[PDB]
Amino acid sequence: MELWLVRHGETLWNREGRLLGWTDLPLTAEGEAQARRLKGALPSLPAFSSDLLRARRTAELAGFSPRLYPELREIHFGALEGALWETLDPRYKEALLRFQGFHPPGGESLSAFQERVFRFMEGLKAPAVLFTHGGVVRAVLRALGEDGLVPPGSAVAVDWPRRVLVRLALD
Repeated sequence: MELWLVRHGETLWNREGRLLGWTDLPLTAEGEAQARRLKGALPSLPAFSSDLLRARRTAELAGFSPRLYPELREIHFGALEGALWETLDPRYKEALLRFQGFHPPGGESLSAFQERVFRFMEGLKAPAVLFTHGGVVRAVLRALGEDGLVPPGSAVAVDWPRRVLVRLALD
């Protein structure tokens, strides 16, 4: 199934290097610029989006009117929301780098996050564009055996659950 995943435009915590999960930050001016550039660069397909502001706004500026699903939200970092990556306990750093065994207090475990994301994707019956988050795109790319890091406001098309089709980044 052809699915286009879009990482929302940048927020202040991208440059600041803070864990950004359910904290509902708005897009920066550049983030909105990134979203506008996606318009015309993404296929005209049904759209779905995380209900968090930064994702919804990216979808809007990109020219879509998505159906909202909390299932497309970034992982819930719990007590680690807003934590500087730099000062994160080594155990958490390793868990996030290896993408396994991560369960922050008051938040979601990586396994629960994956179950949520993959259950949502399995339910998609036709090609669509998904406005979502870095961790969601990462979960998908990693499951397809590739490095999951993509720039803010960029997209990746995949033939789910088989392979990555293309990565699209704009200057």
